[PDB]
Amino acid sequence: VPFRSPSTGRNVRAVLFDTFGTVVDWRTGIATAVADYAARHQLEVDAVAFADRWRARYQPSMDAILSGAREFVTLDILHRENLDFVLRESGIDPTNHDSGELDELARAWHVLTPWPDSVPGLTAIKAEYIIGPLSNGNTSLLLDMAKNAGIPWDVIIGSDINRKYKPDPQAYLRTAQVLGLHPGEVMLAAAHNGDLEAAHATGLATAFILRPVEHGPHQTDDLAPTGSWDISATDITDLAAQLRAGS
Amino acid sequence: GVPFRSPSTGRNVRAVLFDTFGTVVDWRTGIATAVADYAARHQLEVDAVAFADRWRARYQPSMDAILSGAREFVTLDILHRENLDFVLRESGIDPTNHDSGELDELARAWHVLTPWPDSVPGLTAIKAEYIIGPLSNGNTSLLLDMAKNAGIPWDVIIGSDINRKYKPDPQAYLRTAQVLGLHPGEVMLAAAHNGDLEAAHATGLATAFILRPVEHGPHQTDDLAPTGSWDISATDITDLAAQLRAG
Ligand SMILES: [Cl-]
Repeated sequence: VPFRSPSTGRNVRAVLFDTFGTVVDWRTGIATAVADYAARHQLEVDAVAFADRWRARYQPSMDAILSGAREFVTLDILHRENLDFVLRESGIDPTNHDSGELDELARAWHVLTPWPDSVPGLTAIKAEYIIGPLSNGNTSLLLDMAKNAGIPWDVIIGSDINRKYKPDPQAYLRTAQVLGLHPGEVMLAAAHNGDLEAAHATGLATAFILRPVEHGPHQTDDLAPTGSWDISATDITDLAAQLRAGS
Repeated sequence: GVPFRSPSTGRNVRAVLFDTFGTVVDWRTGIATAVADYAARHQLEVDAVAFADRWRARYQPSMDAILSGAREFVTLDILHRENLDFVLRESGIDPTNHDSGELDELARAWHVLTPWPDSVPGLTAIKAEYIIGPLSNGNTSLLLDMAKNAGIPWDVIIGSDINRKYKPDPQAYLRTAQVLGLHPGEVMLAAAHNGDLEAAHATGLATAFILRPVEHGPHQTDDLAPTGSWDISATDITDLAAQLRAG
């Protein structure tokens, strides 16, 4: 018997996931690949900090397109442009380096490791619900990641299918509609209250997944829920159990 | 394991994508049964198989209206509910004296079909080394509904309504490969219909024939063997899986 949302009054039929941070540990993976690049190419970097500088270009690089100032391109292109960007700020010229080797680095985001609860939790949720990402990633990045890591999604509606980024209302609404589901039949699971806010504002069920070290041991934000989401959870294993109790 | 290189495209295959109705699931028995059940619950009389085969007759014609430019694209769901009305009329029934919502339920019977027995295990084995999903005229929500009721283990579902194209419109194939980040030559079309495989060969995709001699029952005339020089000709999806591993 599915979980009926208190906030939205409908029976959940899809639990879709924010992917970076919520499902996979982006930072460990980005720092890793950066450290490997750094050693191989004789650079002198704080790999961890470099990953943090590369992530901090994510929203601004998306902000340009959200506002209409730039025409939609895929997260893979943004990620690549932001890497150049972060190199130069670190005082390294890109074309001093091989372009295809830097694309490879840029696709490190395709190759990310789940949190230890992710695959087991998602495996259990898949038995009772449609699962899939609800993510700024484009379809091919998300799919590469799902295949590499064995993330068992049923469906992949990438941002490049809606031609929209979160938190643009149409990110949520269009996903719900291509899946054949009223917004309120669709729960968004996310480690980020902001994303949950915007999900709620569209009329989606919400679930908060605490992720205290997404950003390292000195993380500041999203350390608890700042909203009355349907579910608050310590991981996706907890999400599955709470989905099963009902409302 | 070492990937299957298409002789026709020369490229290593990375995605094996499937025509679904017929190639993977036995639509005919599925629709026959559902009709017979609606028939009996609303006290009418009909050759439920025949009605099924007429409902199927209205598939390509309902699409050709969109393929020619003569009509604005819509979801196969909408098309199927319209053709239901059509076939009812042909069978002497007037749709206005039935509950709209009950007919909307009958039209979504294409979402509840049974895989051929060889399908789920064959796909499971291919999933372990390749991307798998449909390449089909079904819309996403329909095909997802189907995957969920029957455990068809797709990695990704690019429905016809994502490409806003219907097969064999060469764009249908090309937008699928694109959205997956793959060169057309890296995608294989597995189909039990030679005219779909020909449309996809001519667009540059790799090819697999799967023999389904009873898709239209014992009195099936069509597609009772491979008419092209396809990469793979198979007896079933499990055979396809084995040939893929063979190389
Ligand atoms: Cl995301």
